[PDB]
Amino acid sequence: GAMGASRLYTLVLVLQPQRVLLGMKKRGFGAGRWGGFGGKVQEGETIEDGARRELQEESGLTVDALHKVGQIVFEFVGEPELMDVHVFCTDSIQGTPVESDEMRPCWFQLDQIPFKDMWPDDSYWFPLLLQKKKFHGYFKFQGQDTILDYTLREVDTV
Ligand SMILES: Nc1nccc(-c2ccccc2)n1
Ligand SMILES: Nc1nccc(-c2ccccc2)n1
Repeated sequence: GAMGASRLYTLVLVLQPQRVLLGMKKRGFGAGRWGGFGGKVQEGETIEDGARRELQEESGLTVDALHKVGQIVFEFVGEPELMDVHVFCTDSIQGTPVESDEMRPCWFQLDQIPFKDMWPDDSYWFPLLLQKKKFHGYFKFQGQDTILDYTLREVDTV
């Protein structure tokens, strides 16, 4: 049948030449895991403006520009609505990261990416982001730990 309907999300990775900024989610879905900054796109809001807003809300940072790097669709067994996640990166940040209600930030050196405490899917697509390759992916999860199916492809244009 038809693909499930999806909710539009953004995900932002602050990626500098030697380090990446990650936030530990403090509560709720995905609590305890390190990852990028993001959330739901709002009505009338462009995707990139939503990405800027979520980054500012969750880390306090503003950015000059955001670069589109990928798109990932997430499906969770038992929930028919998908997450349609537009992934961005930036390397020019203004301000300092601050702990928010949602996220506790730390910088990680790029030879210390904490995959064991990140979402399982990050092990597959984060290496492509680091190579400056654009990608489309899909991950079907049972709960928060188990991947039942995934697809991933490098693309020329996100
Ligand atoms: N790495 C990962 N894995 C599963 C889900 C997500 C997600 C990110 C931003 C917003 C909503 C979901 N991210
Ligand atoms: N807590 C939870 N569990 C499973 C799925 C979801 C979901 C959230 C937003 C959009 C699509 C799915 N949320």
